[PDB]
Amino acid sequence: LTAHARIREAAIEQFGRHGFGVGLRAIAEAAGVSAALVIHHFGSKEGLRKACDDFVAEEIRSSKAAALKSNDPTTWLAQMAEIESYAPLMAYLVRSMQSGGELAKMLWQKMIDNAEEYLDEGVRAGTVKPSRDPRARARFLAITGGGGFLLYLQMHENPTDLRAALRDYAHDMVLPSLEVYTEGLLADRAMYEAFLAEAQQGEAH
Amino acid sequence: LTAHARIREAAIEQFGRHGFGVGLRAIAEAAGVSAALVIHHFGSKEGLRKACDDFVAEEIRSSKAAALKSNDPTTWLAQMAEIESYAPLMAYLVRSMQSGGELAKMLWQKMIDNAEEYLDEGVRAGTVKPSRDPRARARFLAITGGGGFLLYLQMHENPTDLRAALRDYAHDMVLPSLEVYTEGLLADRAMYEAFLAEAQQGEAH
Repeated sequence: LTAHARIREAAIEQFGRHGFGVGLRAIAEAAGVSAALVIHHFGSKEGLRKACDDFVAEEIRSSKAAALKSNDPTTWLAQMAEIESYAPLMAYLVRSMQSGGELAKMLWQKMIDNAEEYLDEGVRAGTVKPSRDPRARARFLAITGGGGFLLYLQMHENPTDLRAALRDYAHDMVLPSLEVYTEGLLADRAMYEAFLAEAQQGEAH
Repeated sequence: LTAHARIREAAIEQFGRHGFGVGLRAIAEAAGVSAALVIHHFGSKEGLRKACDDFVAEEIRSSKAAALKSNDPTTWLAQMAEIESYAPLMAYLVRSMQSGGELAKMLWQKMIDNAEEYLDEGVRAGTVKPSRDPRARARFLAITGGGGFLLYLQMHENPTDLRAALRDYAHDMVLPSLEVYTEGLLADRAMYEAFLAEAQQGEAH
């Protein structure tokens, strides 16, 4: 019960730090239990990777949806306090794209589905504007939002002190994002109108 | 004169397709000239990489600034027609982050500076809203915008048919981006206000 979780916590730290070829012996050890107990809980190395994948998607879906269902900003500020505590996750999350094995591709797909889900939750709660194509919107925001942070750390000073990186992202990125996501960027619907027209005619014939 | 350019064109295609360990012999050959002529124009393999870096930054700065200085949308639609023609560039551009040698880090930094420059140009032209921190805004938009597309191709069906990928990005991404950049995303300045306050007090003491 707490046993499942301690093992899962451990694997995320190990897959984060040392990658996937890491020792299940080290995993059991970090966890502080037998290698056998680990196999009973997760079946294979694969079964453990997915159990970590699944969990990562859920920890951020539950975190985003929380921030989006409340129009109480103190829950956001509080949330941004603990930003450094997501380092163990993110670490794992980056190994996933690097080790871009289809097990990884199946994750971003689930995270995308999770983005649609909670953006809609927030639309319903009134924190986020409704969209003309929420599915597309979710996709766009996940690719850029996520691919954004990925790029942020490759170019960071210390690409492994995820705690630092996350702090520096919060400093660097939070404010201008909120600006663009609250005010927009373009000055009029000029270009939006244009492209829409080019596509509604494209749909017509 | 056209000689400099034909060599530079060739290196971009070769560094794009086969990476940086590629043969300067192959470069000269693709270009259709002697290996010696190539060395006269570019000095070293390094001097040629920077001459390609420089050029890539400029081809998109001149392309973005063009779209931003005009409030004529036909120049955008026309620009999005030729989207597949940027494949040779982008290809090179992705090798750059992969081969994340500091020669690459010095490029994203220049591209960022170029983003500030032409976002401001567009602010001046009235196509883009002024910002509270244009520098931060430029950064954010470049990290996400670029890191976005990078992520887009890793997860694409055929991560090497850059012509296809660019077509699919235009299809997938263009419309929801314009939506978010024209309408914004958040429903009120609630969260913007909150964070600003948390930072203007932080600046105070």
